[PDB]
Amino acid sequence: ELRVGLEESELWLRFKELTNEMIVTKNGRRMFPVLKVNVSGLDPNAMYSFLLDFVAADNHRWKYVNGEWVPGGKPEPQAPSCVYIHPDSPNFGAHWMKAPVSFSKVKLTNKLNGGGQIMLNSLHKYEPRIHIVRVGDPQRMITSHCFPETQFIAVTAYQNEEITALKIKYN
Ligand SMILES: Nc1cccc(OCc2ccccc2)c1
Repeated sequence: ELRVGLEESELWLRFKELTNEMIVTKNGRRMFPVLKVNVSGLDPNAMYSFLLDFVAADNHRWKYVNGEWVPGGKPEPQAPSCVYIHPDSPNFGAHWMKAPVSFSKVKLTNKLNGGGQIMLNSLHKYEPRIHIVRVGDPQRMITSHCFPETQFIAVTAYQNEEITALKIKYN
């Protein structure tokens, strides 16, 4: 069976218990923690690309009020479709399965300023999603995988000082 497992799930859960936050900037900011997954059950002989996108979690935005995240208003129109292609793509099943797949270079932004960045709306919640795309396939068969442990709110600045401290502790 195809199995995609989240790496460092206990680390993600430490951030999720606080409500995770990722900084967005004009020029784009890398994530901490980094999304990394282990993969088994691909065809080692076949070629695949790995894609990452971010799914909006809510029909509303969020606000940090008195140390609590609470619903913060109606949402902005959805961010444009942004897909990140894992730079090892395309590659053999054997390549993807031999070591965890790390999305360490993806950049989150709040301005369409190019550079293969992901545009996100500030104070909106997102959930990372990985797609495995088989190459040379007439059926164009693509598997998707959500990681609920990795949900976060996009912010221009950290709201929760416990998140600021965690980011420094573990990074
Ligand atoms: N791509 C793939 C390869 C081998 C087994 C496989 O499991 C069948 C399946 C699992 C989960 C959702 C839908 C279908 C999927």
